[PDB]
Amino acid sequence: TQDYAFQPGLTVGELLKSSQKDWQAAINHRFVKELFAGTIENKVLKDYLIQDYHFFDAFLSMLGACVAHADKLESKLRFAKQLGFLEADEDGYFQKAFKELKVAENDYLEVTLHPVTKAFQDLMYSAVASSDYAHLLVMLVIAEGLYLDWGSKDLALPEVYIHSEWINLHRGPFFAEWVQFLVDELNRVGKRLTELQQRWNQAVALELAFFDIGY
Amino acid sequence: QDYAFQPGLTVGELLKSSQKDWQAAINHRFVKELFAGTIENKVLKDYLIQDYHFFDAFLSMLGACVAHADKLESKLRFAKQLGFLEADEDGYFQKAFKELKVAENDYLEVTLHPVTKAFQDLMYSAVASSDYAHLLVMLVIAEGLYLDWGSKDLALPEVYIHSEWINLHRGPFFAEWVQFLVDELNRVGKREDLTELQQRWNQAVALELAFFDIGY
Ligand SMILES: [Mg+2]
Repeated sequence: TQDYAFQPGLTVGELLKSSQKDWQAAINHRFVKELFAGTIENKVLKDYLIQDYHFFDAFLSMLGACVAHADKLESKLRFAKQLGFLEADEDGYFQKAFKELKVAENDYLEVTLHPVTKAFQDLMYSAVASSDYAHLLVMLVIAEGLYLDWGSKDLALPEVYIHSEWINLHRGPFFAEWVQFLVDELNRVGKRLTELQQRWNQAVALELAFFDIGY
Repeated sequence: QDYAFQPGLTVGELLKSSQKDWQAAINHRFVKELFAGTIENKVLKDYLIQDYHFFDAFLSMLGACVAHADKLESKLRFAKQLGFLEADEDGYFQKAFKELKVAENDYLEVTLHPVTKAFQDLMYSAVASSDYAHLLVMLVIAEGLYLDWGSKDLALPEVYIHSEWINLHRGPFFAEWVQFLVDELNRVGKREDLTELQQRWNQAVALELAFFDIGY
């Protein structure tokens, strides 16, 4: 009975039941509230974005592994489209945000990885190493679906670019239809759930933990 | 031998042993007839149907490079090319199949030519290796050999289905992409398994040559 910004369907609907407390805590996190308000401190957003750019590095790799291992050309093409979008608009945002926050290249590329970032990369790269489209989709449905869920909150957008654009990259019809594609794909291939569910639960917990990094 | 790209050290070495096949491929009847606008619809159709299955595995290799490259800047460049391919190259295939009256089932659900199958096996073994250098061998050949014929000093043909296949493998954007792939193979290749990279390299050039015979 929990409503989400996407339509979970069968397998994703099942997977979601065990992660509800963490999922709701993540989308209602102080980070999200302060980002929408425009009140989030620069030092908090900066620390989050530096770590998130390392998440982004592994996230790109998971998308690439889906192009590599998906079973349908139509699906490979959709991942390819998303990769093009991410290189233009999302990497463009990171570059602009780092410039605004006065972070030199070496200080966003050559970083101490927070333990949560390290845990996430390990889990993301084990999905890559599995060469298993369903394991990759678990990670991606969570990363993108949970971000759509907070991104689509009914709160007025903040004024400053570094705030509004991070919301906008995770909101609106294009991103919503992308998330529904990922969900549809996990439902298609998932109807296989113990190891998928254990991965799912851990990844939702890490999404929640990630929002505390900057605080 | 001159090439449309700058081979550098490792790629320059790898090219030595595939020269006969490389030169035969870039001067193949297919290329000649495509530039001249004389290629028969049947020939181009049969090539494109098989090449769309090459394209399927080709996308997968680019994806595997996003997965396994050692630098974020490189991952991003592969991501940018994947976006280009989904828009402009898949767009061309769809338009070409419409023009050539090939229904979706008749380009998706078809008999793979023995050369197409051999190429897919070699491409998927590069994916399975998770080894950026092996993937780059395949891509430097696929893209660099196509730049080499695409950049011939000839005016483009009149008809869209001819000109656009050349266009997709010609010009500064594609040339810079090829040079990026060559630069990356030189960077990561400079390897205790040069023999194995060479074996893969020679076989892929041979299959590029054989692929042009499919439509004939
Ligand atoms: Mg607001």
